[PDB]
Amino acid sequence: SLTRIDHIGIACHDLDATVEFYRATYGFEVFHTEVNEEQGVREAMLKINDTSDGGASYLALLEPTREDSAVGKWLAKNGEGVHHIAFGTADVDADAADIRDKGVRVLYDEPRRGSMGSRITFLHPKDCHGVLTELVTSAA
Amino acid sequence: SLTRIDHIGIACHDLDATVEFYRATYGFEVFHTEVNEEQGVREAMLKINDTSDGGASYLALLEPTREDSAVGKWLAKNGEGVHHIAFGTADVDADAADIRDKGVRVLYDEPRRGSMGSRITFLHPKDCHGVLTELVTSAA
Ligand SMILES: CC(C(=O)SCCNC(=O)CCNC(=O)[C@H](O)C(C)(C)COP(=O)(O)OP(=O)(O)OC[C@H]1O[C@@H](n2cnc3c(N)ncnc32)[C@H](O)[C@@H]1OP(=O)(O)O)=[N+]([O-])[O-]
Ligand SMILES: CC(C(=O)SCCNC(=O)CCNC(=O)[C@H](O)C(C)(C)COP(=O)(O)OP(=O)(O)OC[C@H]1O[C@@H](n2cnc3c(N)ncnc32)[C@H](O)[C@@H]1OP(=O)(O)O)=[N+]([O-])[O-]
Ligand SMILES: [Co+2]
Ligand SMILES: [Co+2]
Repeated sequence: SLTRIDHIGIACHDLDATVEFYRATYGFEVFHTEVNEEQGVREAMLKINDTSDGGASYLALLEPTREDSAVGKWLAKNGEGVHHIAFGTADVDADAADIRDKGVRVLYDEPRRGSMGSRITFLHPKDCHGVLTELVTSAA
Repeated sequence: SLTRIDHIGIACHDLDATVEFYRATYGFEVFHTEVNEEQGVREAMLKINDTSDGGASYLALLEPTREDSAVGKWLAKNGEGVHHIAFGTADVDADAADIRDKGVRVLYDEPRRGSMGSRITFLHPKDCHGVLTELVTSAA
């Protein structure tokens, strides 16, 4: 089952400038920074709080590594802003299989690598009332 | 200081249908339901997790009460999807005054009523890299 908000994915043109905006305005600091060449993003995770399921909630700031990527395509069309929401689970494989069985489009056959060794999948936004929705299991 | 993700504001055309989608797909149940005639919304809050600052993280599903509202204007232009993100604080008045002093546009002179007796204000999206950003203090 989905037991937390894991993160909010926020697309930006300039990761360093957007990271500085969050630090200067809210005092949020960088927890981790990772490039995912498969997904085509450079990511900075800012930890906001721990959660009651033992995990944490982050802002995931995302700059595209290339125009030909989910995030580069999205920024060109929409401008900077919220790109996706992510829910955490102890078993992304099980929860993804259960959602697939309800007729919601799951974008991967098997969960893929996300940041900090996590395993992730996505649900099609047109099946989720316009919200690109990620499911996350932490490596721990 | 901002100590949690308080909620994700998600705009929808039909609150009851979108509430049912979240229940049926993820098992999330309705924590509260409130109409805010000032803001022009009918809201359902779905609690996802408790947080390390003593608060909680919700999905706030929002259907417009009228076309002439922040959310009715937004849905007409953008379709269903994420409308805003909200951060929690023990002192929205203090934190809003500090952000005003950095030159980020605060939309209210004084925090206004949000759901469940909360006090809220908003930061202009064009000052926050495209994210409409709410600050929330719970009534408790
Ligand atoms: C590393 C990691 C991350 O989270 S990095 C995140 C970057 N990765 C991804 O986005 C991968 C999954 N995303 C996707 O495949 C794309 O978002 C979607 C499902 C494929 C869309 O694929 P498409 O090839 O169709 O692109 P397209 O723009 O045509 O999208 C088709 C339709 O989906 C809508 N759409 C696309 N992106 C969307 C988004 N981010 N939110 C809402 N709607 C979206 C879009 O508006 C269009 O509908 P519309 O005609 O009514 O406007 N991590 O650690 O968690
Ligand atoms: C009850 C409660 C709730 O949260 S209910 C939430 C509903 N309330 C609100 O949204 C009130 C605060 N919102 C606002 O005042 C509006 O979102 C904004 C700041 C005023 C925009 O006001 P405007 O009169 O200018 O409308 P307008 O569409 O012209 O907005 C002007 C610019 O802001 C952008 N914008 C508007 N809404 C946006 C949003 N939700 N996210 C991102 N950008 C947005 C929009 O794209 C446009 O830029 P663009 O030209 O590049 O596209 N609670 O308990 O927490
Ligand atoms: Co993500
Ligand atoms: Co709100």
